[PDB]
Amino acid sequence: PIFLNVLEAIEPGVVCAGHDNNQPDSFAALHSSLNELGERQLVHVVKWAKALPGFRNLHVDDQMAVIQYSWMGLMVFAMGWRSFTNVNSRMLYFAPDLVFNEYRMHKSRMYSQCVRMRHLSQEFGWLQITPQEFLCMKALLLFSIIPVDGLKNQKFFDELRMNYIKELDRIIACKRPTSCSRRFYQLTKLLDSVQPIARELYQFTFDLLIKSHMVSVDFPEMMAEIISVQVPKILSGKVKPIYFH
Ligand SMILES: C[C@]12CCC(=O)C[C@@H]1CC[C@@H]1[C@@H]2CC[C@]2(C)[C@@H](O)CC[C@@H]12
Repeated sequence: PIFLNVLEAIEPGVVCAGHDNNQPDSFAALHSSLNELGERQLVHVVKWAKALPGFRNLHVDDQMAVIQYSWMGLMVFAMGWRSFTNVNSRMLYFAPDLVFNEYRMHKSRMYSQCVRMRHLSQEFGWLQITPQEFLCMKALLLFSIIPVDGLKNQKFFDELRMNYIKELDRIIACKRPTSCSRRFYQLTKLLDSVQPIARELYQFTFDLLIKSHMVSVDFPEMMAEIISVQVPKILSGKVKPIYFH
């Protein structure tokens, strides 16, 4: 099972946010820690992506592009899995030192987005997603958002994305024909549901970056760069998700 061997081998370990839990749960402290966690997780997402089967087949400029458009969906999907496995999904397990309860959901002023993230987390339980399904679904999320004008070499991207869809298909077929088809429908519907959630968070973090000097929220360098250079291409419609349905 070469493909799943690789996905297990490269899956990132635990990342802490560095949050001071003795602080009061203020809007500023909570988002400053979420932003630091994003910066820390971005390092791991880059190293993970570059180690995926076939990823180096992409043009080098397309490699950075797909990471810089897919990161929010990748990290929210992984956080949903962490939450499902660690607290059976009624708190958001952003990190071992940054677990959101309903109070922090409210204080962060992103309660409705947290509710949608919690619903995504719960789907791992409702659908009884296996670790292998999770790993292959998360890899596919890296290949699920691109510029409407295409990448520098779109042909190799389309081929790579095709191959990851095939791997998802194999994972479903190894498990068990009408059940295979039902499962693939369920998993592709689940994958589609990540992008609307990521879009809402992209809108929220963009607005927060613009007003960050007035609400006392710190943005690390890579986050500030990606959210001002790449995220607005998503929000203005220059970069769009690839949906199954
Ligand atoms: C990706 C992160 C951080 C990593 C994670 O586990 C998911 C979580 C989802 C919300 C993001 C957060 C990074 C910082 C953001 C973008 C804040 O600015 C607003 C929403 C936060």
